[PDB]
Amino acid sequence: GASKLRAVLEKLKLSRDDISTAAGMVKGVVDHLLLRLKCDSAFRGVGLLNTGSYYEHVKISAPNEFDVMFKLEVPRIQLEEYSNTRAYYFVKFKRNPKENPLSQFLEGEILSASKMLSKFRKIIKEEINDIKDTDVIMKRKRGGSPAVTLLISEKISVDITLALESKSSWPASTQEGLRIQNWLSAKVRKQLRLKPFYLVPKHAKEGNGFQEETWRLSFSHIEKEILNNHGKSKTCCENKEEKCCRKDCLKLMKYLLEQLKERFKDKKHLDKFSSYHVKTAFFHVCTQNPQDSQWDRKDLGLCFDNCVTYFLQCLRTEKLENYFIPEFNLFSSNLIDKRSKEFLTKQIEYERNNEFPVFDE
Ligand SMILES: CCCc1cc(=O)n2nc(NCc3cc(-c4ccncc4)ccc3Cl)nc2[nH]1
Ligand SMILES: [Zn+2]
Repeated sequence: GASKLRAVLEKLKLSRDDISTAAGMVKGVVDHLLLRLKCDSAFRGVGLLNTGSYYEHVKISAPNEFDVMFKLEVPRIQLEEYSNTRAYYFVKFKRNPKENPLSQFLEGEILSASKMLSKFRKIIKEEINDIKDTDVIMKRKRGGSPAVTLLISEKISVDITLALESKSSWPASTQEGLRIQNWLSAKVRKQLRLKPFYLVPKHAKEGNGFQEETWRLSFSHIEKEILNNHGKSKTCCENKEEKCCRKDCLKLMKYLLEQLKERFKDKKHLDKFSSYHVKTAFFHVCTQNPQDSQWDRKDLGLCFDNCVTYFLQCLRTEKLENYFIPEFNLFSSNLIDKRSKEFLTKQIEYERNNEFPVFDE
């Protein structure tokens, strides 16, 4: 229970404090790459997404695996939804009397993620080789991923993702999403929806089996802003008497899935689940339990159980709405077959019934 879950959280804290030297190395490589990329005519306006914060850790049990997002603003973007999939869009340009450098990535009237990533990757590979103050290598592209992956010092890996930034209003598919009014208030929802949105290249293994040049909506800056300002109280987690366990529960949900994917990495059944699914379910639980008193630190075990049982319910009913785009069902059988969700249900039920053996040291 709570005492065991606390021990888990404490062990993961230890490894995070150690990797600050690794973060220093990552930041040094990323800053060199941005300086070089900004010299290119097509990537002139590239920059860090979450400029203050280099890097996230997608995988909490892999402290030496870093994730960084670059953003590239494209003004006057014209988006064309793909086959009413709600999440995937062709990117087109508006009126064309002025041509600009990004047109070198056009395929017809459509902005090609392939072409853009090819030049992106080529510049990084060149510049990585021209670095000599630290040993960094570029890893070969895996069949699906659009990310550029660097390996630093034999054990630090960095996934770099290039996102397009649009400063216009969010696409209409988001209009009924981000249902935070009863938790964080309607005016915070309005404020958040005034920020830009992002488009990222999709995986090859992602989508309808074609290699169409569609882009996927991305709201990772919104996820980050909410987690850093997450209470109903404006002073949640800013004093002794207002320490909640929201972030802890999310960490534990991520770690649960990571451990189970590892325990079963021989089989194929868990390959389609990722932190994305656990994060989505967590945010729904925050919507469902908006009071800070529902997240008291003393109740860590009960709050974590709440997150687990909600996730189990989503698996069993095969319904998990995207937090921003409610019509997109992460758990549709078009995306994950029923037997895979049934298998994960079985494993999470086993863990819950046995006080989570997959956690203990
Ligand atoms: C705060 C809740 C978690 C969250 C963070 C975030 O950054 N985003 N970004 C979107 N964009 C919409 C979208 C994304 C994907 C997707 C497919 C594959 N790998 C990732 C994402 C599939 C369908 C849809 Cl509709 N959703 C989210 N949720
Ligand atoms: Zn808090």
